[PDB]
Amino acid sequence: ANFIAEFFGHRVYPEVVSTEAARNDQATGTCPFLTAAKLVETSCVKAETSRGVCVVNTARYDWLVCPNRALDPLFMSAASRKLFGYGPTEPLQFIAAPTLADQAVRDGIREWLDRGVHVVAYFQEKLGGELSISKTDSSPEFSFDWTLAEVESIYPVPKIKRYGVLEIQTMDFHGSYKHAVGAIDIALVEGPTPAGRAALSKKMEGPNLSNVFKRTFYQMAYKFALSGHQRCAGTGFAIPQSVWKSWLRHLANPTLIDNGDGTFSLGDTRNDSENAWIFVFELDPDTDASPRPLAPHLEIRVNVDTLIDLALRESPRAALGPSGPVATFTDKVEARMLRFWP
Amino acid sequence: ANFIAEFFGHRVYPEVVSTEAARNDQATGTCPFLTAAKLVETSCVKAETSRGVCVVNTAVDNERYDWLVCPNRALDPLFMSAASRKLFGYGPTEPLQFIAAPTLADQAVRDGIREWLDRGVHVVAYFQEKLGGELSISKTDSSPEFSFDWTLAEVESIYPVPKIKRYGVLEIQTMDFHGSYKHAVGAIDIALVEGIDWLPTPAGRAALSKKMEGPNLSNVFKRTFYQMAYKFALSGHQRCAGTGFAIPQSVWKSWLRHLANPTLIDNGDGTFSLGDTRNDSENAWIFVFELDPDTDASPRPLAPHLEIRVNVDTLIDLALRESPRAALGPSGPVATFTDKVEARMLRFWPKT
Ligand SMILES: [Fe+3]
Ligand SMILES: [Fe+3]
Repeated sequence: ANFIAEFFGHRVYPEVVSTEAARNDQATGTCPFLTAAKLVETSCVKAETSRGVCVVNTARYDWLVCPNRALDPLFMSAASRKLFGYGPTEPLQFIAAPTLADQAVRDGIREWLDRGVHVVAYFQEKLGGELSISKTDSSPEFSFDWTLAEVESIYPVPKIKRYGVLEIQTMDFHGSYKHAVGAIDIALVEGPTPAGRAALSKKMEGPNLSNVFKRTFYQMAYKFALSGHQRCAGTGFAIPQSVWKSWLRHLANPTLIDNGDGTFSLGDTRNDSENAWIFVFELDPDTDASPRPLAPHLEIRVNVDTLIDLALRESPRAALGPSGPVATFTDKVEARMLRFWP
Repeated sequence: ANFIAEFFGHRVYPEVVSTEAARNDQATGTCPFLTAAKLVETSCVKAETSRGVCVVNTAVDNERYDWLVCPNRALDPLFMSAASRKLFGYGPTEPLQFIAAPTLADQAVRDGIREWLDRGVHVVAYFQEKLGGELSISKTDSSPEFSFDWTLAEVESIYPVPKIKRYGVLEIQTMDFHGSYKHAVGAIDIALVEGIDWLPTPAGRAALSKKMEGPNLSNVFKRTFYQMAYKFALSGHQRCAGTGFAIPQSVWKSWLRHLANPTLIDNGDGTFSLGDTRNDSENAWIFVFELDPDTDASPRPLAPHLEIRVNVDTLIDLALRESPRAALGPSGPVATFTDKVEARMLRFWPKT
């Protein structure tokens, strides 16, 4: 029970990856997803209390902890193709706000725009910083974890054709990582084993599953509403299979409709004027090469009226069953009063 | 420009309440609402860092607002009574007695219950975190766990066994702060014991109430909406009599923005309703109270000046359809956003 799954982007718990990349990344202390995004060596921006523990596995499900771990080229492209109306093959390139500074990258995109390549610049907390929609007297401010921007020009001045937003869902873990991260620290410095791996696992409590959908729903329901409209191309939510299972509860376990393509959809999409997406990805796919690529397991097109109806109409309908938790709640009360009886 | 508004249930910023109860409660170090709820004297359960600071005042552009921070402050007999009448469908005059869960250990209290019940007095028992502990509805195949800040239980019997007819749910919204209040608490702490004489208002009070950060306005409605929508859907059904949310005027003003500034219907009585609730199946309520009404009562009574019967379908529509429509305005924040992206890119543009 309870173990660190990845250490600096490389597996450790079920399979212990020790490749030419995994050797150096661990020692130098580098989260590769940021380094690949930029063009320069950068560390996992977490505190030394919970350093390279970018992914964690408990009783057997993996969980996403470092939001920077979501920066997977294979996932980015996959998600962006559905947010902006792209086909499977259309040429696609991603930048990152800070890397607009060097001439080499700019020459590349100029050459790319000329031949019709979809150039997308992304903005993220530790990269180019993240961006927010303005407050209004009738609507609130919202921040995006990822802001994807269809670049169309960078020489007269920066100009963007359209924009998408992606939201990355991370998990909390009650206690601290300091014993687990502390134990594997001395092991890594100078000098797989059942005795050694047991120490790196035994230290931390389980997931903080209390808020997995409670904190997310509103901004999701809200940001999904803005998706198909007003130079906003689409809104997506990125979640691991672990979190999707939890989500199915709050959504009264529906049945996804499997479209012609490798696509599923909540409710009827046939004529949907929004562009809302939920991407369920696998943390450990069939392959085991380099850092594990975040493959899209499920690509779900959301119907906002079904998401609201399921979450807030159909779900509490199941809670109001004639044998359900609201009918039997009075019993919990009565039993608790008994505790006080002399 | 941020001050401690209430110290141990007594005002400390706008006007200095120096009544007899104000002098005792603070010096003894007691949160008086827990003391009243129990039948034992009890201190504010908050840590030595953010001690008896139960309410906080901030500037917020202009006008200046009061925020609730100690959830134990909402334990106001007058409020709880006013609120519960609406949840259960009690008339304004019917006798009503409230009894905290831990006080069921006493027999003299239990003998009181038996007496009231035989007279036809409505006996409600409540379950709050520090008091009787919180209560939760259990998660199923198709629904999640929820715990209620206040579980209001309509007692039906007590002698043979505990029996309840139906239950109410009251939820209290508290405001979070950025930094610790320890610098402010510490300064007022030294002043309280090491120096007699209330009088400290200009140099003394302002400094003691300084070193304080503003409110975390980020989670004001977003963190509460689902919780609310879901619990509201349950309100008029299956032995759940009703469910209410208690929020200060300050938070309410903010809640209107998230709801696209809707106009409230005016019922015959002193209630308001959000949307048409004439044939409403649920029993959903929002209770807005003033923290500082024009009164000089030692601890300020939380008098709900607004009691709003909610239409669940209306609540959702406004929060999840109308508000995003505002955001998608002709020149709104969604249209304008593309400019923020472009302006940002310039901050990474090559120079020299
Ligand atoms: Fe990382
Ligand atoms: Fe208090």
